[PDB]
Amino acid sequence: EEFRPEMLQGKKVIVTGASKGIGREMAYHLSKMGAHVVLTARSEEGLQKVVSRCLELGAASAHYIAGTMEDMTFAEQFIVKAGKLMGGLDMLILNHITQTSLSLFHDDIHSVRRVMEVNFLSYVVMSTAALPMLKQSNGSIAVISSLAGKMTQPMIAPYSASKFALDGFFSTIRTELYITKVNVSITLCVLGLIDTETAMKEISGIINAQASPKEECALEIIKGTALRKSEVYYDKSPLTPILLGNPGRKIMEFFSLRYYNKDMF
Amino acid sequence: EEFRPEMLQGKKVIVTGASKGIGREMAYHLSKMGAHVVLTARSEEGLQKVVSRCLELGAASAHYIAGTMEDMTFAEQFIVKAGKLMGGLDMLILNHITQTSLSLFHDDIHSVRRVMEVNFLSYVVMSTAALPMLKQSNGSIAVISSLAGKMTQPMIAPYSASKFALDGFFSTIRTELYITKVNVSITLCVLGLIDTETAMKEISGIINAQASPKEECALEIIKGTALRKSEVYYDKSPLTPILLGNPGRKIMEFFSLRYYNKDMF
Ligand SMILES: NC(=O)c1ccc[n+]([C@@H]2O[C@H](COP(=O)([O-])OP(=O)(O)OC[C@H]3O[C@@H](n4cnc5c(N)ncnc54)[C@H](OP(=O)(O)O)[C@@H]3O)[C@@H](O)[C@H]2O)c1
Ligand SMILES: NC(=O)c1ccc[n+]([C@@H]2O[C@H](COP(=O)([O-])OP(=O)(O)OC[C@H]3O[C@@H](n4cnc5c(N)ncnc54)[C@H](OP(=O)(O)O)[C@@H]3O)[C@@H](O)[C@H]2O)c1
Ligand SMILES: O=C(C[C@]1(c2ccccc2)[C@H]2C[C@H]3C[C@@H]1C[C@@H](C2)[C@@H]3O)N1CC(O)C1
Ligand SMILES: O=C(C[C@]1(c2ccccc2)[C@H]2C[C@H]3C[C@@H]1C[C@@H](C2)[C@@H]3O)N1CC(O)C1
Repeated sequence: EEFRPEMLQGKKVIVTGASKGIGREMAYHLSKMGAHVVLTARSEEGLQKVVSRCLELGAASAHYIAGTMEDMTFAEQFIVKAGKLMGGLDMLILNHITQTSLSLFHDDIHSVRRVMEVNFLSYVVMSTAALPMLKQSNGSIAVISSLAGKMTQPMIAPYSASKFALDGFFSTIRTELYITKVNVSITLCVLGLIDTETAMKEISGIINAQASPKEECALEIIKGTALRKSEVYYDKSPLTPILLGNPGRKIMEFFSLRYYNKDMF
Repeated sequence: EEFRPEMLQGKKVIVTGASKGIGREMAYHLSKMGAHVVLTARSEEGLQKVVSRCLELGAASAHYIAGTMEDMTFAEQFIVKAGKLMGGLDMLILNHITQTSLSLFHDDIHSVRRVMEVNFLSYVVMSTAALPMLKQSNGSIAVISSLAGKMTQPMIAPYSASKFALDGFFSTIRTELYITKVNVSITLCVLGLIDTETAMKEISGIINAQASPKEECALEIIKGTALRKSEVYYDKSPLTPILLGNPGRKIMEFFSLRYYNKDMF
């Protein structure tokens, strides 16, 4: 199937980490598509600014809920308030991440605990809290990851862990949903370097690599999620999907089901 | 290069989850090899029994420290007491896991936090706490994972997440160690279905597949770790390493280093 921006006309969509970066570019894109949007981040001020440009762009409705995804209760509550506000949920975009600086891992157990709580746990809390509305609407989940969630690079050990943890968790859910004949899709978005101000500031004096436009990235995420693709690759190199694709895993995963007692699902 | 049991004669080795299963079989194997051993699990009684058979088998010294790896302070303290007790550390075997039952994921969030703390966080705490002794001894770390830490299967979503999180974290550490010319090796052990009573009980009425011997598994883990192999695959099928090997990732990981400022190391 080929994408049409009409696929998101009047659809109820949640976007995390929407104050800046890819989250913001996705909000703007959904707006132009005529969708109902609910945004989140910590900065109330930041959210207000994008929520204003959202309606200005063509959003069917635009609202925001400020808060920290470090707090699991907020993550669960944000989903319910947003579900009420839009009268259901069609697409859930899981984008937010806690601050990460590129440094060779020395210690800081609490930094690693924060990373897994924000980057990983909140995503499971939020997806669990959203799954009934998504079940009704036969909707989707966009799980934002990176190349570092499919492969290893130095100076991002806790970050890689959180992104790998998502792959394990959500790919399992995706299979479970499929085998229990539930039409809710899970789209894992594997991204390369994106030209967001935050990344550029963080790689300055460490990584040489060329970034990709945040506008084209955001659109590709929405496109793939709506087109109900299991995984979406967006990087400067055209070999990234061939190299990171893991067909062997796909084969292995398929035959695993053969050993299961069919009564289980 | 080929393995010789003399490679572990007089070596100071830590084993987690040593009261039963693969942990226990590894303790016994190290004992027969003439190594100094320190074991852990929650059951004081269980540990005593294996620590007795350990000396009886030929262990250079055998000690135990009971406790829950759910407690991050214990995890770091266990490593220091054990380091004192053996007068250093050569090999650190990270084996323990919190209880997991095969069920399609619903809403047990506190159980996911539990799985991530035990199965993943304690491993990072313990490896961080052990790394200086390992740096001095030019030693190794054995990170016990499964096929489910390289690929996806239904009914083990939080478990897969924790095992994928280890892959991301430790493979990063391995690269960091290598680039900073530190001779401490990280061996990720990817295992298939093993003859442990615990596994056998958990798959009953869900998975009908052939298990592998816990004795040959444990030995293969010690063998690979000592031979300083990056990853060790142990499963009934001989195609499991070709299928789960991910050469594309290996390629990608190498070229990533090209974009880094070498002086940062
Ligand atoms: N940028 C890249 O080059 C790149 C590359 C590959 C993959 N990715 C993935 O793309 C996604 C988006 O990245 P980005 O470039 O948009 O990054 P970004 O500019 O740093 O955006 C992060 C967003 O999350 C919010 N946030 C941060 N901490 C939070 C917390 N504690 N609770 C709630 N919200 C929080 C931020 O707002 P507040 O600070 O106001 O809270 C912001 O809106 C991430 O999942 C990232 O892993 C990015
Ligand atoms: N068995 C298989 O078929 C299989 C297959 C693939 C991979 N693996 C991997 O192999 C490793 C060993 O598995 P196994 O078969 O030996 O399992 P097992 O028989 O269940 O052993 C688990 C061990 O961890 C200890 N433990 C459990 N909860 C703990 C906690 N809260 N704090 C500290 N220690 C705790 C247990 O002792 P206490 O209960 O007394 O605390 C026991 O000694 C695991 O990492 C597993 O992922 C196993
Ligand atoms: O995931 C990202 C982008 C980031 C990064 C940038 C270079 C190297 C590792 C991580 C940026 C810096 C940190 C970690 C992570 C996420 C964001 C932006 C965070 O601020 N990449 C690019 C690579 O291909 C996968
Ligand atoms: O990791 C394991 C063994 C276990 C399992 C058993 C079948 C399916 C999934 C998980 C056993 C049951 C649970 C989860 C996990 C670890 C142990 C033993 C735990 O008690 N496998 C075998 C597969 O190839 C990877």
